[PDB]
Amino acid sequence: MTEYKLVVVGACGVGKSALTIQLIQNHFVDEYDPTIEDSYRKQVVIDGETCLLDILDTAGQEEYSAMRDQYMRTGEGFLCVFAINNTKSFEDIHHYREQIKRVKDSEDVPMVLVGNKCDLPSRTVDTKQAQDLARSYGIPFIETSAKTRQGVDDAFYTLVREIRKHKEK
Ligand SMILES: Nc1nc2c(ncn2[C@@H]2O[C@H](COP(=O)(O)OP(=O)(O)O)[C@@H](O)[C@H]2O)c(=O)[nH]1
Ligand SMILES: [Mg+2]
Repeated sequence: MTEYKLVVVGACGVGKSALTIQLIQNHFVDEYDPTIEDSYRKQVVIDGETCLLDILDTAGQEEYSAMRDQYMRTGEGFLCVFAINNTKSFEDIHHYREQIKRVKDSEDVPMVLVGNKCDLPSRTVDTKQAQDLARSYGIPFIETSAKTRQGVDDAFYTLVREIRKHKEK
């Protein structure tokens, strides 16, 4: 019955939908419309706690900006995703970090930084660069592949653990 409201954000094409569908349905989707924004739910056990994950797979601009503000305010934790072969997507993390803090009007928002597509040979963002950014934010960094499932549970479960740490204070 404890529910965690998770929000997946990041530039178009980084694997937000693929990561979410891998977590929920345990398969890799080759093709999922980049413009579809939807929420998914699943019951999981995390550190012995049976809980419900309610995950919003975001798709960018909204019909009205109030819709963006609404999901950022109600969201409890944010998975900030870039792709390791797309430097622009890594640079865009700065924008998402700032915008979420701005809407929530808080310095302390549970977040995890995710470098997806680590199964690919092409890499433009080395691990050190991403670790340096995560260190500056004081948040965890996890490399994932939605295709092989590497790191997928860890990314989402770590985010839940970050929410728990925020709530106990
Ligand atoms: N090789 C590989 N491809 C991926 C991975 N994650 C996503 N993709 C592919 O990257 C493209 C964009 O993924 P998508 O989930 O639609 O990204 P979104 O726009 O962030 O929702 C799709 O063609 C996916 O098949 C991954 O971890 N490895
Ligand atoms: Mg998508």
